[PDB]
Amino acid sequence: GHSYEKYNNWETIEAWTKQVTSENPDLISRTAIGTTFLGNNIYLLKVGKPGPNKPAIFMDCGIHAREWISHAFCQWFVREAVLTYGYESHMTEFLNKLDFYVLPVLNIDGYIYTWTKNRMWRKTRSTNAGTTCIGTDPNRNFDAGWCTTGASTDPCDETYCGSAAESEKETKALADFIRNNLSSIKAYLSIHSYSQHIVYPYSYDYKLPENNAELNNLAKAAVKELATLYGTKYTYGPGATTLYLAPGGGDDWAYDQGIKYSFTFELRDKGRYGFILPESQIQATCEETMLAIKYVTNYVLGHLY
Ligand SMILES: NCCCC[C@H](NC(=O)N[C@H](CC1CCCCC1)C(=O)N[C@H]1C[C@H]2CC[C@@H]1C2)C(=O)O
Ligand SMILES: [Zn+2]
Ligand SMILES: [Zn+2]
Ligand SMILES: [Zn+2]
Repeated sequence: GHSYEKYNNWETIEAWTKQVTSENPDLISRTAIGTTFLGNNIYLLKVGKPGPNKPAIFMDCGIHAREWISHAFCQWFVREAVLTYGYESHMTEFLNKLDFYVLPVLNIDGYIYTWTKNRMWRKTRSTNAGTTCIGTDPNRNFDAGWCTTGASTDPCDETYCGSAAESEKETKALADFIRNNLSSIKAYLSIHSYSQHIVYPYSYDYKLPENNAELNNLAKAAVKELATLYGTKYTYGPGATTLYLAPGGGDDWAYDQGIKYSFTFELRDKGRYGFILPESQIQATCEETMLAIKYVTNYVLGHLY
C-alpha cells in the first residue's frame, strides 16, 4: 500500500506513478526518460492542464539515496496538484499556465539499496574500474565545473564525480531531457536533505550569479513563507558561500543552460534525526516546503522569459 504519510519502497513508488497517472489522465502524463544502471525506468511526471505552448518547471527528488524525505516530497507535490486543482486559487492558476516535470526518484538503484542493504547509502550503484567500491555522486556528475574542488576523484568516496561528466545513465537521462526541452523550462528545483537550507548558484566555484540580488530576495522570501506554518528556520544563499563547494551540481548545470531560477532545497532537520527523519515529520515538512515551492512558482509565473 502506497501512503503519502510514510516512506514507500521503489516498487510502491513505481506502481504509484502508473496509478496517479491513469487516475488523473488530464492533469498528468508519464514517460520513461531513460533506464538506471540496473535497468530500472526513470519515470517523469508531466503535471499540468494540457494546453499549447506552455512554459515549464522541472523538479527532481531522490538524487541522493538516503535523503528519504525528499522522495516523499515529490509524491506530496503531485498529491497537492491532484487534490487541489480546481479547489485552490494558486495551485490552479499554476497548472493552467505551467507544466511541472516532476521526477520523483532520480537515483532509483541507490534508493532500493537503502531499503535492502544500507540505510546510509548516498550514491548510485554503478561499478568502477580498478576498485570494488561502488557508486558516483550524481550531484557531482553534471557538466558544470566538473570534478573540481569539493568533488572527489576517489571512487570509494561519498562525493566521487564519476569517470566523465554524465557518466551515470541517470544524470545523462535528466540532462538529455532538459536539453530536449530547454526552450520551455523556466525553473529548476532539486529536492534534498538535510540542513534546512535553500541554495542557488554557484556551488562549483566562489562566484555569484548575474541575478544574485533577485535570487537573494527570492530565497529570502520563500524561507520567510515556509517559516509561517510551524516557524521552521531555514538559512539560504549561494551554494559555495553558504554550504561548501559542490561542483558538478544539477542546479549549476541547469542555470548555465540559461535556466535563471535554479534552487536546491535541503529539507528537515538540523541534526536531531538527520536522514532518518521520523515518518511523523513527513506531513509537516512537506506542507511547509510546499509553501516555499508555490511561492517560487508564483514568482516565476510573474517573471516569464
Ligand atoms: N548543487 C548545490 C548544492 C549541493 C549540496 C548537497 N548537500 C548535501 O548532499 N548534503 C548532505 C546532507 C547532510 C550531511 C551532514 C551535514 C549536514 C547535511 C550530505 O550528505 N552531504 C555529503 C557531501 C559531503 C559533506 C557531507 C556529506 C559528504 C551536495 O552535497 O550535493
Ligand atoms: Zn542530497
Ligand atoms: Zn496540503
Ligand atoms: Zn518583478
